[PDB]
Amino acid sequence: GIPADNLQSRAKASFDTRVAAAELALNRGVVPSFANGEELLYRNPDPDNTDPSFIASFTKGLPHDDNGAIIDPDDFLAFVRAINSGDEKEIADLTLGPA
Amino acid sequence: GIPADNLQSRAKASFDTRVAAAELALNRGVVPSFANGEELLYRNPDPDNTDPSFIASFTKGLPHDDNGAIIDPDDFLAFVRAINSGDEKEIADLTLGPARDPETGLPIWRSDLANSLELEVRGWENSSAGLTFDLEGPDAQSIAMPPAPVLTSPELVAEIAELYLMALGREIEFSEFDSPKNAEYIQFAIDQLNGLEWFNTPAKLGDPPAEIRRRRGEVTVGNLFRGILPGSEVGPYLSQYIIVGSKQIGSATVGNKTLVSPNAADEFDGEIAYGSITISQRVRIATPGRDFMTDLKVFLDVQDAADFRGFESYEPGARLIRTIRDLATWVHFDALYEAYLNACLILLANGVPFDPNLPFQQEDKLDNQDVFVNFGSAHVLSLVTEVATRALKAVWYQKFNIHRRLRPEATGGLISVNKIAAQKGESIFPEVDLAVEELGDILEKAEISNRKQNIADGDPDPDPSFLLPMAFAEGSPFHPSYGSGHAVVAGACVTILKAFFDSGIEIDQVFEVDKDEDKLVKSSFKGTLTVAGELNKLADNIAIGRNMAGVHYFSDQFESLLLGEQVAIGILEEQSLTYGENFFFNLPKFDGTTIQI
Amino acid sequence: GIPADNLQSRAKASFDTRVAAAELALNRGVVPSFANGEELLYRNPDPDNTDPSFIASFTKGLPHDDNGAIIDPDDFLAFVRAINSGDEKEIADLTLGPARDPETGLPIWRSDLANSLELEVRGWENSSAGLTFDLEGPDAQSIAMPPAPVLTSPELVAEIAELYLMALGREIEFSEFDSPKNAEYIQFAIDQLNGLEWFNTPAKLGDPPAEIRRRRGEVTVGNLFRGILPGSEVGPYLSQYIIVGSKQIGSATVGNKTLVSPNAADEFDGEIAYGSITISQRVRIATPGRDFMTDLKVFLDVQDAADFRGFESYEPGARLIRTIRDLATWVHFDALYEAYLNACLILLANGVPFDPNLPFQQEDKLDNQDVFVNFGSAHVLSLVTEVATRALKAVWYQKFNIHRRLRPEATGGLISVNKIAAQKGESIFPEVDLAVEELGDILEKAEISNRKQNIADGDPDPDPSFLLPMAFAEGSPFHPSYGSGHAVVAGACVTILKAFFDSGIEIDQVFEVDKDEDKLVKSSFKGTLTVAGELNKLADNIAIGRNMAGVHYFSDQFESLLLGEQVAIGILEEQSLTYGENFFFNLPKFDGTTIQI
Amino acid sequence: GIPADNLQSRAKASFDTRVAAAELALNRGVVPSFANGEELLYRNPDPDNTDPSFIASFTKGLPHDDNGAIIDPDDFLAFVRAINSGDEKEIADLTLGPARDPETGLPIWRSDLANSLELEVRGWENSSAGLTFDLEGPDAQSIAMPPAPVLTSPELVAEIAELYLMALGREIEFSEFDSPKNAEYIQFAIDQLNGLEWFNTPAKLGDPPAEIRRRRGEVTVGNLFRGILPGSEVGPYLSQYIIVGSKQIGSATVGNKTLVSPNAADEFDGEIAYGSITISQRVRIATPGRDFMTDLKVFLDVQDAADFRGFESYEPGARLIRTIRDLATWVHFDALYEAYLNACLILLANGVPFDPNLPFQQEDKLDNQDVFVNFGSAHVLSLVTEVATRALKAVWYQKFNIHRRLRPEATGGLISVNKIAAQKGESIFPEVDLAVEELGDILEKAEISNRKQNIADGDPDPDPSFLLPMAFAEGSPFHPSYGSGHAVVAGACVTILKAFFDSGIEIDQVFEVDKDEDKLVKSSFKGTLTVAGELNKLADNIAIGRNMAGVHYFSDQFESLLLGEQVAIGILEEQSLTYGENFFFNLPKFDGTTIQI
Amino acid sequence: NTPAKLGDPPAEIRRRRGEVTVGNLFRGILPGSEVGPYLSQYIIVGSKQI
Ligand SMILES: [Br-]
Ligand SMILES: [Br-]
Ligand SMILES: [Br-]
Ligand SMILES: [Br-]
Ligand SMILES: [Br-]
Ligand SMILES: [Br-]
Ligand SMILES: [Br-]
Ligand SMILES: [Br-]
Ligand SMILES: [Br-]
Ligand SMILES: [Br-]
Ligand SMILES: [Br-]
Ligand SMILES: [Br-]
Ligand SMILES: [Br-]
Ligand SMILES: [Br-]
Ligand SMILES: [Ca+2]
Ligand SMILES: [Ca+2]
Ligand SMILES: [Ca+2]
Ligand code: NA
Ligand code: NA
Ligand code: NA
Ligand code: NA
Ligand code: NA
Repeated sequence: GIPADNLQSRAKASFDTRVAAAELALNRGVVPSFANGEELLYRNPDPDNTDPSFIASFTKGLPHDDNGAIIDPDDFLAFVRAINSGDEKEIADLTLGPA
Repeated sequence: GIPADNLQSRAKASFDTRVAAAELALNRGVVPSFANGEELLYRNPDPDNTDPSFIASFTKGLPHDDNGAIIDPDDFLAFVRAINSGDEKEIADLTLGPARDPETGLPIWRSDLANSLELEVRGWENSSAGLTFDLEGPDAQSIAMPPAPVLTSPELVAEIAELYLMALGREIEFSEFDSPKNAEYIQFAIDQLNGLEWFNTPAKLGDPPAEIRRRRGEVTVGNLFRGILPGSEVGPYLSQYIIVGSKQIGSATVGNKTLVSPNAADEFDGEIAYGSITISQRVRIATPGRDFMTDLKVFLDVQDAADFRGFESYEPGARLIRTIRDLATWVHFDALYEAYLNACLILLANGVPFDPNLPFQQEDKLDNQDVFVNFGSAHVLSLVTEVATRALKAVWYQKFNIHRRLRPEATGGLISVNKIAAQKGESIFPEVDLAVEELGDILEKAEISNRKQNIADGDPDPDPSFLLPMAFAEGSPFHPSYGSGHAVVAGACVTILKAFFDSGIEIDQVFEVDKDEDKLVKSSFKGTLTVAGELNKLADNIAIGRNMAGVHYFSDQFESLLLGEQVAIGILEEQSLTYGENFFFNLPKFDGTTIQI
Repeated sequence: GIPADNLQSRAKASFDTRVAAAELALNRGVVPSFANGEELLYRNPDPDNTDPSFIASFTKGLPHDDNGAIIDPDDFLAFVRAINSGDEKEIADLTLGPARDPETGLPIWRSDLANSLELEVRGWENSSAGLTFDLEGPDAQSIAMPPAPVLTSPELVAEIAELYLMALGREIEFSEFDSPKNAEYIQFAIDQLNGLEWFNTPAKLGDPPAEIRRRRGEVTVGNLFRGILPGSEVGPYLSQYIIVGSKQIGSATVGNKTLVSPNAADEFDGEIAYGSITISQRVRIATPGRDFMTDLKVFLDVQDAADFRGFESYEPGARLIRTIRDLATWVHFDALYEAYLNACLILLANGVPFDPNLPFQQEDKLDNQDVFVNFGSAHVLSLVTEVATRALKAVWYQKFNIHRRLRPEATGGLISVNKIAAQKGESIFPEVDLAVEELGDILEKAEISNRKQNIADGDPDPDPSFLLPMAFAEGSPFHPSYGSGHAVVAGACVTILKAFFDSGIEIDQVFEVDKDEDKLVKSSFKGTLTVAGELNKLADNIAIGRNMAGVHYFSDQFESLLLGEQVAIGILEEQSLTYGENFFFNLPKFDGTTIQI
Repeated sequence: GIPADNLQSRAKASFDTRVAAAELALNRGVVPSFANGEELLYRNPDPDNTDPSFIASFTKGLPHDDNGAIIDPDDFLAFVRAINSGDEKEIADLTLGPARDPETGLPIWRSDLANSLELEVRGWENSSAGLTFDLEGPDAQSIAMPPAPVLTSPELVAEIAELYLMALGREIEFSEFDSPKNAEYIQFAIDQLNGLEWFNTPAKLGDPPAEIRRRRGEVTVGNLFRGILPGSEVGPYLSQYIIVGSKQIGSATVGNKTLVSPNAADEFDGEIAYGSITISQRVRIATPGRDFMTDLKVFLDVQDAADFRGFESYEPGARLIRTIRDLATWVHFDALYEAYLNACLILLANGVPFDPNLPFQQEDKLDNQDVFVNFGSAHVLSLVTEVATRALKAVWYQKFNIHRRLRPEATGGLISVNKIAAQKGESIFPEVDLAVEELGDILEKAEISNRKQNIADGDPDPDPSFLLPMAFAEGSPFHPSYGSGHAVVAGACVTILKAFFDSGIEIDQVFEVDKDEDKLVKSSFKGTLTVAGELNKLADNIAIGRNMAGVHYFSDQFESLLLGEQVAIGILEEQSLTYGENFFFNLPKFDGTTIQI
Repeated sequence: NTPAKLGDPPAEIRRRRGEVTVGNLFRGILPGSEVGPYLSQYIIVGSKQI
């Protein structure tokens, strides 16, 4: 018999087209993103303090000291957790602005 | 063990999200689309000829006889085959334009004008776009528009009457609908329409539900030439979003301080703040009183694909939309979603709140979160524009693959040829006998108007012509009448905006264009308009603008608006699967109900 | 309806999680591994012979001729087949060791020493472990090490020169690299290496990227015999984690009260608190100046599988690592992940914080949660150890199934045989002509050193020998050179520790071993070291320790470190699917970039 | 055609292997876990109060009243909700610690000591680790521990009696259990336990099978304070692997020659050869006779989360485990799998053969293959450590999500409060009336002991206290009693070692700690010990060490050992799919049967 | 004033800039940006009109 394709319904063709596009995107694979290493490199200069300073990270909105360094490293660490979660309550629980 | 979900890779979650949206679309199911039965109904009148005539189908581009009927039924049957196939070679094999000279290859036109301009043919605009799939939203073919009115129906007589009255009223200023100087013509229009069964008699039980929904009642100065979307019939004819400018850069509230733009007055002189630059609402001015396709030979050449695009003249300058013709000019060249993007820019500049059921809309001291890419300006700017092509594919399927309804110019051609023949005691195109019989007074006015045009165009003693005068030299675009690209995009785009903004916000000050000068004036309207009402009115303005140009009928526009609303709703529903936040869009639909998506 | 997820049984969620991790690993794809082309390049010099010689391949255990070339190429070809099959019978059918005595059944060795001990053969160590699958992490065969340096390359000449200089420098104390008494030898080493193209000329555009990454420049006292991981070249040679002890039980802060261990000083005398017991950093002391396999007959016996394991002598007692030889002793017997478990125990005892991007790392008054099984001490103690065998399977695949690179002792054997033959006007092993030509000054020192050793071993007038002296009586383990088990495990384990701890924490006080006594002293280093830097340096210490013993080349170690880092990263990525918490590991990689997993 | 298998890519084979292991785990099915019914049984005694009291549940950290009962039942109900959810915000929203001062935020403690130290709170240790999945082994929730003993049961009376006798015997030396100087106390302990129904009456048909398996009979000096794993009741109390050192580097057989380490005597003085360095078996010495939480206010502060960790004092130096207290100190700080890794290192150093059913265990002249990454030292070193966290997740699910059994200190608190109230003719905590009634003689000794402690701690005339004296200042860890992290890891790790080694090997020389000096002496034991028996005894030593500290009951330990054995067996079974070789592990189980995996 | 060196990250090599001139001052490096006037025609010119 002569090799052939078959028709299907328009609705199934539309579905299959959308899946085929999703499959094309999936089959591209993914690549990691690497940061420049500063976030945990730079440290609070206080000798009795084991915290990063986050001075080279975006911390606009978190409360800063008179030098422009964030006051509480937990504020930035919580901001990072909220970034990765997206949860609205978690976002609303962050510290924004000064006293 | 405690019931649980499992994580998977981000890439698999993205894939599964996309498949889930496709599955959602598939599981809506599909509906058929039914045509009105005219395509094989009307037959060649010659006794020895069996063939359909296709006189009520869009055949612009196929070669026509001296009466406006296609010469060879195979040309239309081949066109329909090409529409359903989409194959480029098959399209290129069609017959387009009139007979060509064998030696030179030139198309030989009927009109001295078309021959003297050495016009070539123009071709169909994406005659198979209705085959194209899309990565989002309802597939073009999954949804339907109902059968178009038939040429013998009260609805069509009413529609074509309305279009002739719009054509003959093109120099009327919106702000002067109720003025003494226009009373004779305005009352004539109102009385003529009120004399027609469609408007003066209600639908009856058992009529098609689509007819019941779109049927209009008593014509008044307040509803003359208006649409029927909720909001369009309240307040001034033109939406605020097509005449007003916006708040300008430099006007702001900063804490407890109010700053005022040095350019603040521009808001009330039709300037939209467009980023840091501006859009002017003032439209180019087509030559008053100049209409087209009023001569039968020129008309037939246009029906035979003569490319008259770009032939209009204009007066210098620009003005806020003033006359019916100006709204026709506006919709001749508007860039797709232009009206709605412009409304969106006004709403954004004016600080109109987004829909409060979206996330993060509270003061930032409460939610710690402002909006931009999702649920803010960038999001609505992309969404309002992206729906347009999805809506177009759906209406293209209705236009070409289902209904193939003739454009109003072609109906006017049948009417003119019929009436001219009847005056010599001959019956041609009896399909439009009812329209000819009922619209005598209007057609007499068109005859006088056309004679003046034909004289102006250089014919000192023209043959009588009852053609529908066109605002555009080329008449309609090169695609069928039902539905409309403009109206489907209007329906989709204003659906997006009503959902995205808090569209129950009331408008503070209502303007109209001044009767005497090219400026805005405070309206005397006493009442409240809302953002949603003015967006619906904007959609009706763009859609009816096409009717005022002579290129669509009322039913094309209304049914297209509903189709676009469906497309936008389906896109919002499928996109709902892509977000992690807890929210929905509140959408007030054209039917007065609300859907939460 | 509102989009949703559904629950399923815990058992199905566990299954689906494991499959999702397998799918993540599969979807990484795989890469090929390319060998350097030597295996079929070098040919038996016999004119009437169409066989490869396999002289640059690991053939330890197969019977060799008096020059160190295998006698029968089929023995190696069968070994390769058995490596790829893994079948136990096929392995047992291989030829291992030399001809045996009919009466006693014992191997007949070349050396009086091996015969007098009646040594038996030792066999290959899991020659098919590279076929083994694993329930977690990248499959052994999915990743690659690049082609090894070839015997004719500037890179190899540089590597083998370095190993001879390390062997001849085994009695130099780390603390005295810059001391006047060592200046003649240290400057000789530096000048000899700076005289070699690899170190004195940069890579050129178009060279393999792996060569560009691992190529070294000017040799200095500050970088002599060091690795190139970031951190290894700053501060003292030895990582703090291989010489310092830890805080001891009884030192603690309880609210505002400080308690001090009665044995607090043990921290500064090399005692790690290991639970409530201790680990001593003091290493057993191999007899100074005694090296092995400096006689050709003993060398060939070892190449023919003679089992000299356990033959070394030691001085009484133990000391903090003092000499180059002591670091070789350290890596002769270390238990797998030992160095890194010990570092982890120091970090835990000293209270170094965990990575702050893990959950629950705040004061408990804020988060109500302390850490142990997840994100605390128990978690890191299992993770640092479990990665080791996954890393070993990957490097075993490279060692046996891909590259089969000869160990440094075998390269030293080719050099010695070549040079001895050349002195009699014969060419043997021209493949190493460049090394012989360029390393004359070093080889002259080795010749003198070997004569002294051979005399000490009881030969009053030994033949000249230019063999690379081995720190271990048996020389290398019974598996190929490229890569290294020690270095791959180092790479995987320090990757875990840098990710799990806050490895940006700075070291407060830096120590070194005293020049005069077996004790720690404060370093004169002026600068800042970090936990990550000192963990990288620890990895480089264990890896280069193998080189200083004579059993690996620089490239084996560096490329193995990179392979181990990939194995640990993959395990962390796959394990990320098993947790419900919102967190990630921040990992500073060997290339200076950070990955968040 | 001949039936056949087909090859597929390596990557697909790896994927399919991992899925097959997940399928194997899934197809084992799951079992439910049943609690003992106490959680909603015991009610608030106040007549006008309906609520459960939760007095028999772990509530350490929640605020307690002056009797040790939680103040607000919602605090425990919320804790249970957070345990089952794992959400970090929900955990951080719990109530932890006592009421805080509104102005300063300080927790206000009951005890002058806690206030003077300015102690803060400590939080629960991974209260939702029982939700975590794992890439290998039985899922945490797939397996079960049986209901814990109830406070009114003969079993619990016996358990708590035993713990008080251990506490009061903390200064007894293991080597002097049968010494005249200890006869009065040892005979008191034996007679007191033999006076209790649990020990003096057998189980009866129809009792739960778990009770039948773990029930103990007549107490003797030979079984006093011992476990019941096979091997634990034969020979000296302490496993050889927690007191002996190992063969040292330099002791070796090389062909026909025996070499002797210059450090050989270190084997018999508690030094394990740890690679080329050493571990000392000598434990830090907690201050003799100093116990904790003997004062009710300090006890309640600890129940209210006061962080006393690190408060102990120590004598200088270290010694081989000598007294009951020393075993408690050993298990206070041991690093996870420490005991078992140390046993593994002894077995490796001593050359104990691997299980002979593994591949390649013959002399290499026969099999041409030595072992390392698979079936050799590196393999067992990773396997013994990796099982620990998988076992912990399983026991954490039992601890927090299922049973939430109160720790022994809390039972001692109920007993003390009850007895004090009964002396004033009031009934408080009648749930422990049986224990109070039966353990009078023991409680009188505790009262005297506690008064001396309370005087030493600075209270010149303390209130009577019958609290269970704790070896640790903070008492138990911040997680429930049933099961035990130490015991589950012991069960998993010794299961691995018994399977991996030839654990029927008999021990040649048996040692104990000398009665007079800190040294080993040859035991007088006449009989044979095996590696398996001494590994089981090691597990029982670590597990009972926790009981001797006051932080677990007998049933917690035994049931945890069984749970760990299941986890290790499941990991071995799933890993069996990853190898190409023909072999199995022979595992002698705790029940005396053998499984071949 | 110094070029990238062999072994530098490829992303650095691609985006590294050389000698500054009036012709490239404050410009980007997309192809086309460094030829002709600073501002694109599309941000200053109008279009053909109706
Ligand atoms: Br369909
Ligand atoms: Br694809
Ligand atoms: Br992914
Ligand atoms: Br669906
Ligand atoms: Br359109
Ligand atoms: Br809807
Ligand atoms: Br289940
Ligand atoms: Br994946
Ligand atoms: Br290794
Ligand atoms: Br990576
Ligand atoms: Br593959
Ligand atoms: Br199965
Ligand atoms: Br534990
Ligand atoms: Br079993
Ligand atoms: Ca907001
Ligand atoms: Ca915490
Ligand atoms: Ca063997
Ligand atoms: Na705007
Ligand atoms: Na609305
Ligand atoms: Na770090
Ligand atoms: Na050992
Ligand atoms: Na056994």
